Amino acid sequence: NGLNVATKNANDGISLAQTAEGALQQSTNILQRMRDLSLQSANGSNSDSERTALNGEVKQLQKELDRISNTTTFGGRKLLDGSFGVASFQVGSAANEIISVGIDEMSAESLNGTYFKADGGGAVTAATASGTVDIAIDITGGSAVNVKVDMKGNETAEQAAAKIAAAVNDANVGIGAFTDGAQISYVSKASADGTTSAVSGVAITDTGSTGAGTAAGTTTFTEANDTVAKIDISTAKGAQSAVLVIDEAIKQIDAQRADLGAVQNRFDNTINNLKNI
Repeated sequence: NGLNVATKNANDGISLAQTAEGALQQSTNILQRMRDLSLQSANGSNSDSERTALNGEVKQLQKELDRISNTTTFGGRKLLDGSFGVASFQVGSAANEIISVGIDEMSAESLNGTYFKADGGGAVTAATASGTVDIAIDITGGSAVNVKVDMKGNETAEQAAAKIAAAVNDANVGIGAFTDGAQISYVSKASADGTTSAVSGVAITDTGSTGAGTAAGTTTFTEANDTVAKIDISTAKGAQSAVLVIDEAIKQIDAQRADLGAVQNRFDNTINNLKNI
């Protein structure tokens, strides 16, 4: 007795899981479109105006993520807004024989990523003499990556800062350097275990006594976390941070989808067993 009902319940569990998987497939594609807008905006040929327009599109996509999380439903229950929790499906003839389907919030606010930030200790100064600036980029768990810039000896502080920041970016070792006038700030990806910055320090030596000085270095990268709702690609720094947050958000949806896939197989097994009974 109860086998017909247990089988229907199981099949509803499958349908709910499929309903969630179809919604989350939409969300992943929206994040991919956001990630492409962010890579486009990071490009240094863009004016501020063009980055403002690309951010307008990202804002549309953020609203699409929130459509999906707020309207995705199975029967009378919302699946993705955080209110779902875990549904217990009664898939046996005895009381309290359950397969659970857990679905977490999947919205612009819940989706997030951790990265690391730092600011130079002070402004780059004018390079009044020609010669080399050495920058040592401290790789967490490896040695230093050493890069160089040649000052002509005529750079303003701002022009000297653009050159130092570009030497750092040209190394492509996981760190972005961004100017605001003569000041430099830094974004690094997380290390392999997610616990610290992939880059732990930036140390400048003004080897050639150019006058640029060494203040734009920093010993300290601190943990940062943004939700997908806080992403803003109207600056190159925001564009590059957004790519980092989006990779994490894609991983989070992927984990939820893999769980929903695996639960579908448990329901399949149970249905087969019930049939055999």
